[PDB]
Amino acid sequence: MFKAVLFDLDGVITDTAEYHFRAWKALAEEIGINGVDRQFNEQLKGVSREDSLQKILDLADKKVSAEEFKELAKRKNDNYVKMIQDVSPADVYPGILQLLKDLRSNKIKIALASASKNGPFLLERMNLTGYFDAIADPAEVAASKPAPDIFIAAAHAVGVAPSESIGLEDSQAGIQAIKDSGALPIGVGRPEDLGDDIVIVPDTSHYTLEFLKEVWLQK
Ligand SMILES: [Mg+2]
Repeated sequence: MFKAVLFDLDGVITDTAEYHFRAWKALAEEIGINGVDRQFNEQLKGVSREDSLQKILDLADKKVSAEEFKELAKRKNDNYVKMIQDVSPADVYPGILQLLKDLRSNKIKIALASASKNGPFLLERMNLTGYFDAIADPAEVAASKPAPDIFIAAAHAVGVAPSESIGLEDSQAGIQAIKDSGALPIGVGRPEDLGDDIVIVPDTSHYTLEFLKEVWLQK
């Protein structure tokens, strides 16, 4: 059987998309840039903090120093961290808590493979820390997704090779990172975004222990 499951956070366990949006909108209002509405915010999902800020500045052809750029990015992050104080167990995606319970009762290892600097905090707020055997520290990896580094670290941290593991992801870059690690990917989303050479489910309610076992069998 597989010996471990390697979880992304955003888009698999939960999301904090409403909070990132309110933070960028508040920042744009403060500095007087029109146009940061829900539809525009779709261009910021999956994009780095610094690329997101540049896209906002480009709405007004605005030019800033390195020091001003750093301060704006810090203000947005400060507001984002204040707002995620209200994350709770209600924010866990459908199916995820049952999957965690079933993996733990079958002695299958569980690891977080997320780029979030707030990963341990968010798991504590959702009451999930007791299910996790390890959290890969994104500060200690050399390269981000689609590089495999974070998935290799997550598997190693629970004492397995990536070839013994399943990885769960909602992004094309994450799926590529899983493939290149040697783990088996199962995506959540649609093949237009994720590829059509991997198994995909439409939402997280479909991630059950029996479905993972069927996928591993067919491989
Ligand atoms: Mg994700």
